[PDB]
Amino acid sequence: FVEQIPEAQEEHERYHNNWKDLKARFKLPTIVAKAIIEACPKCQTNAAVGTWQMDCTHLEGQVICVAVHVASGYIETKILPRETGRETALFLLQVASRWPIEHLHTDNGPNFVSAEMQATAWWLKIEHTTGVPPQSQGSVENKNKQLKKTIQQIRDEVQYLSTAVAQATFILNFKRRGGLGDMCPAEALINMIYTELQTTTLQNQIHNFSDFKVYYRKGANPLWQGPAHLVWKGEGAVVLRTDEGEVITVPRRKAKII
Amino acid sequence: FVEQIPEAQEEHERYHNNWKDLKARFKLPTIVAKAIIEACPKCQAAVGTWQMDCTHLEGQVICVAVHVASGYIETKILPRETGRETALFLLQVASRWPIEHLHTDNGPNFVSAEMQATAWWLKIEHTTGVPYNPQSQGSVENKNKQLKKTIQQIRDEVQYLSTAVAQATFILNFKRRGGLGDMCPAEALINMIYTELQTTTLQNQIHNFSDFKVYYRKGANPLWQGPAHLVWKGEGAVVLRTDEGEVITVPRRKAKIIK
Amino acid sequence: FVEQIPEAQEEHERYHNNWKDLKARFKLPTIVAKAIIEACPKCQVTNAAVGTWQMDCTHLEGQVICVAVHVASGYIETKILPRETGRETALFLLQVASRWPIEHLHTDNGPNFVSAEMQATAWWLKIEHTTGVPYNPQSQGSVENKNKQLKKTIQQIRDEVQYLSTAVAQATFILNFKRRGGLGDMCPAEALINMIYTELQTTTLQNQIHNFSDFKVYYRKGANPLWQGPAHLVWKGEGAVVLRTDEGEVITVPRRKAKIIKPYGQ
Amino acid sequence: FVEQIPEAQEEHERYHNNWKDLKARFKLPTIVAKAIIEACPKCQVQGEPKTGQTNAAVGTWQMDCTHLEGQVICVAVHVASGYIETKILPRETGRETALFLLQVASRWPIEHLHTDNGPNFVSAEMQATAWWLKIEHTTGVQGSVENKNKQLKKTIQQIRDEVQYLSTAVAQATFILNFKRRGGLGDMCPAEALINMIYTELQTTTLQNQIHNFSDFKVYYRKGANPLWQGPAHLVWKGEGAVVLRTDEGEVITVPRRKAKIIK
Amino acid sequence: FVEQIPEAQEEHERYHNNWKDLKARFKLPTIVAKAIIEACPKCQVQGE
Amino acid sequence: ALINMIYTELQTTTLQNQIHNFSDFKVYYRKGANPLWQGPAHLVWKGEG
RNA sequence: AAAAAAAAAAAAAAAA
RNA sequence: AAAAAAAAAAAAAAAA
RNA sequence: UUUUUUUUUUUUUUUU
RNA sequence: UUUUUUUUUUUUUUUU
Ligand SMILES: [Zn+2]
Ligand SMILES: [Zn+2]
Ligand SMILES: [Zn+2]
Ligand SMILES: [Zn+2]
Ligand SMILES: [Zn+2]
Repeated sequence: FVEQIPEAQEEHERYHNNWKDLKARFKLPTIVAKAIIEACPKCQTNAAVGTWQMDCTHLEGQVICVAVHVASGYIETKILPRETGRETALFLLQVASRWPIEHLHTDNGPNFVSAEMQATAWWLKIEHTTGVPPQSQGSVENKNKQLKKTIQQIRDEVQYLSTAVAQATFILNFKRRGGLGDMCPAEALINMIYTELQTTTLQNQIHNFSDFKVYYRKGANPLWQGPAHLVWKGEGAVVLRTDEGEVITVPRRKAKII
Repeated sequence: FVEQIPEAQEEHERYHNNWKDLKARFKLPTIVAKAIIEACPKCQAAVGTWQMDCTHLEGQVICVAVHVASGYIETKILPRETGRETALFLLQVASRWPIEHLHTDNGPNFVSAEMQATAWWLKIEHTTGVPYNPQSQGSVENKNKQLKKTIQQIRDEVQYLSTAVAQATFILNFKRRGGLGDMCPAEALINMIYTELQTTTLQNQIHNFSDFKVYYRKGANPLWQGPAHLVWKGEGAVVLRTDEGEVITVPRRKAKIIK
Repeated sequence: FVEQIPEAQEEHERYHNNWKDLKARFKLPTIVAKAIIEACPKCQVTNAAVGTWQMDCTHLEGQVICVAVHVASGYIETKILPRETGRETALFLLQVASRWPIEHLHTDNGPNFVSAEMQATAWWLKIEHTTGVPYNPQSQGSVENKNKQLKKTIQQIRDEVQYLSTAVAQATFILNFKRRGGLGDMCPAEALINMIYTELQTTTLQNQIHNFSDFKVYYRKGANPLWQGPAHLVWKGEGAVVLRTDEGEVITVPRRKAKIIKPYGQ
Repeated sequence: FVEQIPEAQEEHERYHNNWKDLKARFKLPTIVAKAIIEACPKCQVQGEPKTGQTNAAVGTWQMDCTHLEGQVICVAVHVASGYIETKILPRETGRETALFLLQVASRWPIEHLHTDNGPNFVSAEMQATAWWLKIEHTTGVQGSVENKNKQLKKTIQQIRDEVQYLSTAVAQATFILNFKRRGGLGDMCPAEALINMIYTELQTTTLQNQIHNFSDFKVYYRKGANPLWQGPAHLVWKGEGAVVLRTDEGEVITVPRRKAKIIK
Repeated sequence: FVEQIPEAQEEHERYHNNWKDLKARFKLPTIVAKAIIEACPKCQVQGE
Repeated sequence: ALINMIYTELQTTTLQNQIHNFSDFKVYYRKGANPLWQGPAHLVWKGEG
């Protein structure tokens, strides 16, 4: 793939592809594709993976707290013995310990603005905002209505309400598909989390070790060329960008790093 | 699928799946899935689902139709936001790819008589308002945002807006790869269409089973049992449903059909 | 099959199909299908590459109709050009290339097919624009037949449709989806989809191989509790996995003794 | 990295992090991170993990019930990665265990279980829940769940002073163990490891299902002692010592080179 | 002869007729007349 | 005829191997889709499959 | 000896 | 290259 | 006894 | 982890 790099660069300069297509059309590895993408002046946390909305509902005289991911359709439900701030804080702590979370959108209820919730948010380093935000609220209410309908559908076949709530949550999470790629809500969340983690790791790796200066020998030319910014340093080869924007790969034996 | 009919039914007893999910997982015909869901007292992403919406840019109206299950998009610059133009765009889209379901918001142009006439002519199940499917509620908005983002990268080296729109659509459809399979939208759409074509060719449809009565011999009981509705007539065996709500596949030698 | 006789007739009221399509859809015999076709007053009775397309222009009722025809299958696309100019033809070519893979365009030597706009558009998509008499007369004959059939269908449909564009779109829909073709008894759209899917088999295999070259697997061999690896993954099964170690050995490991990880690094 | 030392110290003082986590988070060298963790009254630098037991599957979980401060704590541990799910049961009864299993199975894919012969693990509620979720249940004769319980107890003791109630302490300990504690086999926390395993399983299944009816270089093979040739079958891998084949029926078979013929 | 199919069916359900007679009267082809007699619960295709 | 019958019986008995000694061992079985244990029922034949 | 096309014979499944 | 004998490795089923 | 789907055989013609 | 039945591989020896 040594000679494929100029072709990939010209292809991106023409069509503006993404790295997952460059790494599959020219068979070049992942980090080389990321470096090619990030060398483009136009292409170069999304705050959409860790946004959750919490609400409380009444059913049969009991209180059910539902936390819904804004993206996809993942939900988590718990029957609260008492509508108090301590139980809400405990449920938020459990949700945070189960899945990553960064933001939280709750209403102006007395329990959501209590001191315990603020203490939990401060301990967990969570930005919590209460009030009127957009159109995702409609989807949240739609999810709540769907949960209520599923609860009513199979209520008669069980004795306790907690078992019915758990069954409804399982049905809504793992047994209902639809959307892009035909993925249930329990797989879309995992897909977004994995893609975000991969992007963050690659960006950190590329942009951390970037202040180095590497002199390289290209081809049979014995003269030392450069200086060029170090992109990726490996066991056998290193990829770097020259001041002209060209990204190339040079073996360690032909590269000197300062 | 003799051994698949009972087990699939068991699924509907526990999680209460849908008939589409039954076809997707158990590769069963639509008629038997409909019989299964109908038999349950509680109960009373496809290859042909599209979502159409409009947007404004530089004083020009752009209409975008998006396939929810793959991400394929099609764009057209409408001279005016009228019912006739949108109906013509829908007719043009339906003449290239198979359309069996169209969903759109409650805008005035989507409610006009021209759209209804076109949908009736093309035999399309057109719905408006809140999407019945829980998911796919924001795919079109994300696609519109992506198109608006990519059009700016190309607008600089382009004279006319229509050329920029066409280039952006080409780039989005062919030059970008998705996740969980690593397929661009066009390849995924073509694969889904091919699979559906093979399945429908195998099915051959044309059932017209009506309300033919069936008498069946179950187990070792010699006496006739029933009468029961007819669900599927096959050369090797026949699938039937009883008035109680049980779906049973029996060999032809122990089935008598009365019209 | 008499019960299908009425309904099929109703279909011929809307879409003017041929006897082949009715026979293939409603399972009617050939003679009765031909009789149904004849009963309508307004009715009578190549091996190119996958990415081969042709373009043509026609004049009808003071309007310019641009037709792009697939050569191998017969799938067609039509547009109403406002004014016959190189810019409009280039825009139509760009629009067609944004839906289907185009690799070779055959046109005539007209004035609007040689303008700088057409050359720029063909260079942007990296396609070979050939102008002149086609090498195979069969392709030209098929294109002319497609144009004549489009004109006939437009004439048949125009009586029930007010505007010209709607009639052209309906004729295109009928030609692409309703009337069947020759070998295989498939519609032009179905044949095009099948050909494109068949052509796209090697690329998916190469992509799968390249992606599988990324996963790592840690395996346990024998009764030794210490884990081993990392090794390249060859195949993953429901019961056991097949791996290729760095030394070249091929090892089958039960599923309970194998753990597959795709690292975030590299 | 002089400016990162106070931030790392504050973060460790809030939740006690592993030395590997501090090394891989603030990019500090090993020596300074080890000095930071070592200079803590209730922290050690042991860093001696053990093997991943013997049954390591994606859909295999475990269960246990421990007693602490006169309360019953139910713990479920993912064997392959090390994920921990904890709950406080009002009573050590079968119904509570069934409810907890139903709650756990509603979040992550479960296809197996490994419990002991306790009275609550053989109740009719357990059988009904297992039948409803299509979960295979085994009982009888481990080390992983005991180690996780010991670590959870140690973390609870570490964080018990600050909090007032016990449920909050258990939740905080679970949060610390799941996320803010780096581990081996790729240097990732258990939650990230579990997500990675699930995603790679899904991707492998999808990619394998993408190609099922076409390949290159169909080959003929001889199976067992039967000298009759068989095939043709799709070629998956061609090697110097042996070849890996996939037949039309979906079976994968390894065949020595002397028993395979390649055609083009 | 498509318009004569309902009349032939009505005549057949009034009194049952042989397929040869139906073919001779309404000038239907053999296959369609055989189909008409075919769709009768109390008729056969012996023709002996 | 006697030799043929003896040979067939010898093959059948070699396949059987006898030596059952099943005694009154009790069995709990899961029949159909019912998850609850049913029985108890006497053991008749213990086979690998 | 292998491939393709046309005609003829028999058998199995299905409707009458 | 085929048959026979001895030793070694892995997997499936069964009892603990 | 008639008609559709599948399978197994015979004859003729065109190439290798 | 130990023991029986079956299957798949490696090494050595004796013949063809
Ligand atoms: Zn770019
Ligand atoms: Zn139901
Ligand atoms: Zn007609
Ligand atoms: Zn500490
Ligand atoms: Zn009659």
